[PDB]
Amino acid sequence: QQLTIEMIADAFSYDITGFDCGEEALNTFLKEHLKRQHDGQILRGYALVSGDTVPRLLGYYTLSGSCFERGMLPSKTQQKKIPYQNAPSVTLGRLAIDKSVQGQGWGEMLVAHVMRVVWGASKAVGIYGLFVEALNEKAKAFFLRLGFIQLVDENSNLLFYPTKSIEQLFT
Amino acid sequence: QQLTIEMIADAFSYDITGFDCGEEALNTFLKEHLKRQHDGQILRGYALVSGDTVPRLLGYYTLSGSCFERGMLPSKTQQKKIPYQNAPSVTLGRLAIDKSVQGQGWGEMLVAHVMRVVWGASKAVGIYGLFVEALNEKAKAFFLRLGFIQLVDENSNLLFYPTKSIEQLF
Ligand SMILES: CC(=O)SCCNC(=O)CCNC(=O)[C@H](O)C(C)(C)COP(=O)(O)OP(=O)(O)OC[C@H]1O[C@@H](n2cnc3c(N)ncnc32)[C@H](O)[C@@H]1OP(=O)(O)O
Ligand SMILES: CC(=O)SCCNC(=O)CCNC(=O)[C@H](O)C(C)(C)COP(=O)(O)OP(=O)(O)OC[C@H]1O[C@@H](n2cnc3c(N)ncnc32)[C@H](O)[C@@H]1OP(=O)(O)O
Repeated sequence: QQLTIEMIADAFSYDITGFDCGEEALNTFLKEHLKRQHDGQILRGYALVSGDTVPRLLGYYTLSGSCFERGMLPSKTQQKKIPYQNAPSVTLGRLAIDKSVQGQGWGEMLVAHVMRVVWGASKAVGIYGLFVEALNEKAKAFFLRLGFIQLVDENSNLLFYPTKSIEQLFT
Repeated sequence: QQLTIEMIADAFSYDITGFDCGEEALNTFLKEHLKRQHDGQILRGYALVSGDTVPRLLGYYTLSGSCFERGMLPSKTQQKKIPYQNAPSVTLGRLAIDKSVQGQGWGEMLVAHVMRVVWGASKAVGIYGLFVEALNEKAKAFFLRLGFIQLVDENSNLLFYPTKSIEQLF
């Protein structure tokens, strides 16, 4: 499957009929809100797409600028380096892969693409890392295996991947 | 141009000894904290610099990713377009010009550069506009005069410039 990742095109001429990641909220979001919030500067959207005449959308993700409370950091050493109430961040608002193509590493590949975008962004604007709220335990284990660190307590869904680690990816 | 704007270089070999914008907190921050928070990915810093062998720094600013309460926006209609409690933003943490070159448009020129950077950033990551807390009434009038919007109430120092306005500039 020769799939490619792109920012969602202005025309949004994707074939999304039948898209189902197995979580209805993210299926509905793709259909109703992705493009409008992208054009409204609430998020920016990226799509994993096929090479058909009308490219089919097989996955997508969204990024928004954010910040989060310094106290959520597990390392009190890192906390002492943040001289303000909040640490700056980018939030992975949503990530979803279509059922037809799950379990092959496409989810992993989208996260790698996220990392490169956030890395580029971190050079121009202060971004201490990538923040994500795991939607459920299945998603949480997914992010933990990719190396995300746990914020707050051991049963919180708030995870974080530091820019310091992102830059190590692209040396 | 006589002075040029750049992201602060990794070596930070700028001559900052004589810098004085007239607010001691912003002078002290330049000297003690700017470069280390830039390297710490807390902010990214940009400087207005001369062309001497050791470049002299005549101004600087910092940008950090952020978000802010949707309720801050004055227009209840605009609030309905933001489907969450917080709107994504970039914060202008600091902006300062050395007194020797204040009143010549350099502050305005730095803000324009800010907007250009924020505009580029908004293409890749969702950013609803540029957030700033004015340090004092003098700074507040400066940003209002460049077209920033008053958030909360007429007596708050929280101001905002929407990406929608930035796009019209560019
Ligand atoms: C903010 C949020 O919470 S986003 C929430 C995430 N999204 C959702 O919950 C919606 C529904 N879920 C999904 O869309 C998907 O399940 C996702 C995005 C969470 C995971 O996407 P997937 O493509 O299934 O993940 P990915 O295939 O990268 O996971 C690795 C698995 O693929 C297998 N795999 C096969 N080939 C490869 C490869 N080349 N590289 C890596 N992994 C591979 C591994 O065996 C591994 O299996 P295991 O995890 O069962 O041990
Ligand atoms: C988050 C923060 O950093 S807010 C803190 C702001 N920084 C400071 O207070 C530090 C000390 N001050 C400074 O460094 C500078 O005085 C600044 C940044 C506030 C202003 O920069 P300057 O270079 O002096 O301003 P510049 O000459 O570019 O002014 C451009 C325009 O703004 C206007 N302006 C500037 N200050 C004011 C003011 N206090 N009231 C009204 N208008 C003003 C000017 O009149 C000019 O408009 P015009 O061209 O139509 O006449």
